[PDB]
Amino acid sequence: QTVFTHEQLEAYQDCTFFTRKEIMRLFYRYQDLAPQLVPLDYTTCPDVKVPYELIGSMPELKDNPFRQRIAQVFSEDGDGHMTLDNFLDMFSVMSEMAPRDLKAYYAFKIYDFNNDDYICAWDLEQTVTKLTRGELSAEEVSLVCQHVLDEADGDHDGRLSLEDFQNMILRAPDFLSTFHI
Amino acid sequence: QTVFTHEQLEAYQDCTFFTRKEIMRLFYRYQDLAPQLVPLDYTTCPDVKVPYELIGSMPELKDNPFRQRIAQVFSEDGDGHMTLDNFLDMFSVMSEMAPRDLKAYYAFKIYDFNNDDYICAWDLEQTVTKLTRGELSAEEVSLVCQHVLDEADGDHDGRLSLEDFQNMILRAPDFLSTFHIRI
Ligand SMILES: [Ca+2]
Ligand SMILES: [Ca+2]
Ligand SMILES: [Ca+2]
Ligand SMILES: [Ca+2]
Ligand SMILES: [Ca+2]
Ligand SMILES: [Ca+2]
Ligand SMILES: [Ca+2]
Ligand SMILES: [Ca+2]
Ligand SMILES: [Ca+2]
Ligand SMILES: [Ca+2]
Ligand SMILES: [Ca+2]
Repeated sequence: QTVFTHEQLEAYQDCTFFTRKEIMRLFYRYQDLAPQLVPLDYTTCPDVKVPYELIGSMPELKDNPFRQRIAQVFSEDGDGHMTLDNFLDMFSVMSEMAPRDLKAYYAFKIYDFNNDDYICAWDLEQTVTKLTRGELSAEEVSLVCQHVLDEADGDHDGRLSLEDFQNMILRAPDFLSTFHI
Repeated sequence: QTVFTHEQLEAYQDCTFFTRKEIMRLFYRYQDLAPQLVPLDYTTCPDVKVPYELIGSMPELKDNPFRQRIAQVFSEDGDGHMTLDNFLDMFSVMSEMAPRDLKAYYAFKIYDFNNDDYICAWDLEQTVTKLTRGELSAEEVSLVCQHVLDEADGDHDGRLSLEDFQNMILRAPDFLSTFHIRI
């Protein structure tokens, strides 16, 4: 391994859910996104960002309806252009090892399309339309979002706080997760 | 390849979601588990089971908290010891090609631990405890199970029918589905 110093690999393992072997694999994925831009020596702490377009188009994200928001939220400046640090943070949260309540924390940030710390009916409608791939009628999307609010809006102000949202997820385990390899 | 007749491979391609070639390669995986137990000629339909202990050690299952229940449900006799047909059926349902409505049916079967056709509060507790993998306290699991029942139990008999379970899954979006990305 000639990319990082021992210390900086220990730090990545300390601040993500990944093993050293996983950090190395993901580094090479990141470098391969923009091979004429990303250097192969990170021991000098280069300041490098891969443009959003080359992140969102990667195989693991290109079909995710929230790829732009995901990259924005994890990017250093909120514009989707990502350092290696940002990239590893993103995939650490997306990994199998991340607790569900932690995924729910970042999902809130991603679905809060206007970054006002609430998921309102408009944020919900955008989210549900995206999640459902545009196959529901705008009229039916709106009705689904009404249902979610009636269930989860604990203080009846018509919108979901972070706590509203995380507790909704907590009460809804992923019963179909068993039947996947 | 002298493992199967043309008609056997056609029947497997029909009933599973796999191609003939994928069936052959799944056979290699089954035979690999117990290579002096599983014969190479299946044209006579030999009666052979691979023990649960070998099934549950597969990578597809060894880290799945429900591996015992999965093997039990797909096994011919409910003990986790699997014929080739059981093995193919299991992988077919677990495959990406399997419709979500079919995965939901088998999820219900697996979570119905005592096979009495309902998910009661005890089944649900065992299920949610396994799905949350220690992330929740026992107290939190109980509170979640009571909520799940209260919201999904259509006829308020205190248990989930297959209809109740199906409607629950259909009722709301998986808000975290877009946050499971392996690399
Ligand atoms: Ca390439
Ligand atoms: Ca908002
Ligand atoms: Ca609220
Ligand atoms: Ca078929
Ligand atoms: Ca072997
Ligand atoms: Ca039962
Ligand atoms: Ca699990
Ligand atoms: Ca009730
Ligand atoms: Ca309700
Ligand atoms: Ca019921
Ligand atoms: Ca009652």
